[PDB]
Amino acid sequence: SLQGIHLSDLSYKHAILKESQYTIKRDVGTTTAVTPSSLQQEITLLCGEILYAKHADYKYAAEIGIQYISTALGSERVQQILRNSGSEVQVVLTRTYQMLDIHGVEKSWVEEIDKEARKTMATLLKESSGNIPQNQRPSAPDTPIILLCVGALIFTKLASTIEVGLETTVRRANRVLSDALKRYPRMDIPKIARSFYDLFEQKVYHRSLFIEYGKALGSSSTGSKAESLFVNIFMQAYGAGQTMLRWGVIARSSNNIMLGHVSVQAELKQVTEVYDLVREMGPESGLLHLRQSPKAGLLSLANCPNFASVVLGNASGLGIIGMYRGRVPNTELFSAAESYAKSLKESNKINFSSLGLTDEEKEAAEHFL
Amino acid sequence: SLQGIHLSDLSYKHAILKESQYTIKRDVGTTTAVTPSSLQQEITLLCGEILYAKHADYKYAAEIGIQYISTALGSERVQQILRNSGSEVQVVLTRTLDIHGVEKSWVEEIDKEARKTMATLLKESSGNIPQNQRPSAPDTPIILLCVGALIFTKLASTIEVGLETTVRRANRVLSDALKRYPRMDIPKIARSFYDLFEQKVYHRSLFIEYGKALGSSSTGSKAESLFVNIFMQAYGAGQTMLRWGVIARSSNNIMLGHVSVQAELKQVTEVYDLVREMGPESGLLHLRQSPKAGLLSLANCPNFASVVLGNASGLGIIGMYRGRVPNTELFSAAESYAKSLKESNKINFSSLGLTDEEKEAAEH
RNA sequence: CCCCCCCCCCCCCCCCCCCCCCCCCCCCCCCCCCCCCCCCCCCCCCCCCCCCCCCCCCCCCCCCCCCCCC
Repeated sequence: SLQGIHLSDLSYKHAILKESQYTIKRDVGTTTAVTPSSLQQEITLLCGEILYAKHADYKYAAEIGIQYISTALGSERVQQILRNSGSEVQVVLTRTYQMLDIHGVEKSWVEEIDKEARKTMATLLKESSGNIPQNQRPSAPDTPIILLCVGALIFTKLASTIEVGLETTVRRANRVLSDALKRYPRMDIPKIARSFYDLFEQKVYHRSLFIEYGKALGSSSTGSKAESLFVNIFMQAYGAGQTMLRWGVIARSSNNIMLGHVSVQAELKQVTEVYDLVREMGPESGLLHLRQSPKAGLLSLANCPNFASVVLGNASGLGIIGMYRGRVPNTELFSAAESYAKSLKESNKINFSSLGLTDEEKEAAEHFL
Repeated sequence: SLQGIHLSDLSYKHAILKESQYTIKRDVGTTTAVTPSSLQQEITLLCGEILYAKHADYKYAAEIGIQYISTALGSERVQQILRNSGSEVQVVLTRTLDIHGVEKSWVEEIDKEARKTMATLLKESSGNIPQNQRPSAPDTPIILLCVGALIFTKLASTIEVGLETTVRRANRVLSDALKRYPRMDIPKIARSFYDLFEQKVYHRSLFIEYGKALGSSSTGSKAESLFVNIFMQAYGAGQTMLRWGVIARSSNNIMLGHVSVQAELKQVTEVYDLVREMGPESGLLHLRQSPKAGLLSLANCPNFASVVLGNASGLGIIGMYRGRVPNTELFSAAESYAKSLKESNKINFSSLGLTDEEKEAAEH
């Protein structure tokens, strides 16, 4: 009889963030550098110069990477993207003086990077006995992609500390950019990665510009070996800040008996509401946290603390949890879910139900001692 | 009920790589040689010259092959293909042969050396060299490209691995071509092609378009029909894991029923469903060096991968596959079952659908 | 013929609200084997054979309807 006692709050919460017919015009006076498509070779060389020699300062390293994206996406198509990201920022087309005059980037810095690289080229060409192959020169076309791959690794760990990201970036860069490091052993991964964190934090609109480069690159027929790596780093970044929802499906897949607890059963409708909002938002739902979108956070499992406890317990038991700081509301439920998952982890079973074999093939399978 | 706990992440992952309304313009200043259709006979002769004599350097051998493709596809239709591959590279029409990027010195060397070999041999042959042995034979560019096709198949592995495979197979496959042009240096020609496919990435999809185009024609050459057949064995590029996955199902490996493997079912399904979502281009994704590729990775399902590999090992297919084995335990088990399966002979009188007078005689 | 009674409606009470709480935070490139396809045999046809053929107009009876009351 007691039906009708129900509020679909989370859907309404989202519905209100669509009703805004009015659009925000933030970053009113702001100006950022854009490079026309025509200067792609010049910016490619500059990218290579950053990797090629051990430089004094890697401040603008990230802005140079964005400048390659600019050439790749569009002379002026970039302004469109930035305007549409919500930022009313204006663009400034970088010129030549032969060198590059990038807006916001100190002329002194550009000259330093070039000077230092030429010095290193001269030292090495004397040793090599005038023999430096194409693949080791700052002129190699994949050098901007290599630069951006360090940015891609810091992009993945934008969800945590400026610090945490640098660890992960360095560790993975060693395995991932293995061969790039062989040709440019002078690339200072930590300083380059720091420039990218600083950039993504200050110029928030460059987060969605990076996403658009990724989206665009992901579409092309033929990609570079370096390009195909970039997108693959970018993909591992999809479940950004939603680690809890993905571990939630893992808890269901593990068939953790704690998901059947009466206190957890009570939170079912809230949990369902969150997963149904993901479907309501579609593909953009995943990269919401990555874009630093204010909309994000509606995908919080704060409303269901007992469920979160079980999900984390299950993750701990299976040995996935690692260094996740996520608070555990119900310590009791966590420990229980953990125990079951640990017992599950070790136990070996065979579903002859799933296989769908003849009971003459299922007969022979039993014979396996 | 506990059912709304589902994320179709892999589909969304792909869906995001379609939403890009903006297009990448890479290779901004780049220039590559194209040969107009009109010069097909001249480039045919040059191809034959590479095979006919033992040359000092086989650097541009691959670029010459691409130049024949250029004549075959279109005087200027080639620019369209390259532009549409994602590369904004510009083309340069080769004049009278003065091929763009190819040293005039090299062209002259190849010609000079071939004429020298023709003169030496014509003295021995007593002025008698049949058409089929001359660099002028029309199938010489196809022969050249077939060496390229073999290195195209092994673009998934080392520059090295590919050369082994290329040489081995070329001996059996290009058996008769080698009889007429015994001077063709398969390893140097194959090296030129690896270098080319690695440097000029847009030529990978140009090669694919030649293959696609050749595959369509009503009448092909004996050499042409070979080229496509090499190109076909290249379809399951980098997806060896998914194809061995169907083999594990066909073998009815009981390890696919393991609880830990059963847990990964939804991820595995998601990958095979993405193949269907992408359709025919799905296969050659890895071959094109497409950034899109890699979404077809079975990294998300390590226990399944372990079983698939175990099954392959047991059946004796695995060969020289370096693919990492996450669950050594599951692998060994799947391997044991597959080895027992391999030897065992059984008959499904259920499948055959015989009369129980034919099924009577079969027991005998 | 039908129809034939009775008949306004309303009329109390009553503000709403008042707690708590940012979210997030782990890990992770992918790839990697083998492999040209084909290959046998094979003209088809071959006979017989016009169908049709009988008989047979149908029709043929009887019958206005309506008719009360209100």
